[PDB]
Amino acid sequence: KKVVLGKKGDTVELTCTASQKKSIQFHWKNSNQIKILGNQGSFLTKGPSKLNDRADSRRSLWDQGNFPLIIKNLKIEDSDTYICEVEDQKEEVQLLVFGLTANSDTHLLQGQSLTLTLESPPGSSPSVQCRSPRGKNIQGGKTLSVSQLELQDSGTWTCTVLQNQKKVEFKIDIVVLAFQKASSIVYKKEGEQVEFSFPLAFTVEKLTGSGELWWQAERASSSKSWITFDLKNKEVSVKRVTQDPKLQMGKKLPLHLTLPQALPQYAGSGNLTLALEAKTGKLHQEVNLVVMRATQLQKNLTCEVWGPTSPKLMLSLKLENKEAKVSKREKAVWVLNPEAGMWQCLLSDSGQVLLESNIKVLP
Repeated sequence: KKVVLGKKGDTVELTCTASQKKSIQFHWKNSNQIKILGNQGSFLTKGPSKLNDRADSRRSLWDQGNFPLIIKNLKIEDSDTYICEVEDQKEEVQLLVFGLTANSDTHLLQGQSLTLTLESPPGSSPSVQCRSPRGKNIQGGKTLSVSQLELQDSGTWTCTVLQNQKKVEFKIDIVVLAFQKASSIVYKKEGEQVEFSFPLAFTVEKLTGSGELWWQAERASSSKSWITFDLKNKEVSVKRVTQDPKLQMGKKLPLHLTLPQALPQYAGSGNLTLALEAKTGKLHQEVNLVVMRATQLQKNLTCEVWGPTSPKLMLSLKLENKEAKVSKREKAVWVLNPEAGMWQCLLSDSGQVLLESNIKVLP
């Protein structure tokens, strides 16, 4: 018969009319033959039933035949078969409520799984299809949880509680705190003042964040090298540490790990780990720096590219004028005996030029 679904604490309207359309007697009673609410002229009445003061009918709509049932603050335990005994007939209506919920709530950072358990009348079965704000029609049973949340899954989902040829949608909000880049990479040359940048997505919240960047300098296993920073709103500040090079950091939220001069030993990988809270987690985003050094020994020259280079790349040295004075696949090529010209050292891969460092020859 009439199988209408509802949401916890939400409300729902049970229909009930009939022909004759005039203000006539009617009475809503549940399968327990208890009278939810009834009438006696304009005077609307209710019953001893647990539903009591949360049930209501529209007296205005009464004149037009409806003897509607409005249940406010939906108690899960409202799931029953109500009957609207109108003028010589009975309307059977089963109202099955539901309640989609995530327990892992407040301040979700990356990865930290999301769980969606469901409430339902003891004896009926739901199915949940949680459509994401972006893609993935993730679905499950009386429970379905999202694995490790990745940025783009931030927003407003739309899980659907299917039950019967009826279905009830649910709007749960899930925002993933977290970076807008995986492996940032900067190609510079012995000297060029290096800059780095890793952005987020605004947010507020109380006492919330600090971490640090770790670096694996090439060859210089001399690790434990780092810089530590504490953040609060659009305020950032180095906790302490740095040392080694003169890395400067900003006072402003859009973080700029600055490297005064791109000296050769400052090449390698790095992980910038961020970790805030309310209900913590720790973000990560990769960092890498390469350096090129074009320098003529004496009357003879050489150039070299340090850092994270690919075994796919090439290096080349030519005097610009003419073609390849020396082409190769490595990080320390040499060109003995150069001729006058403003020479260009070239680092690439496939074709598009990566690193370019100019230098002249004398005689």
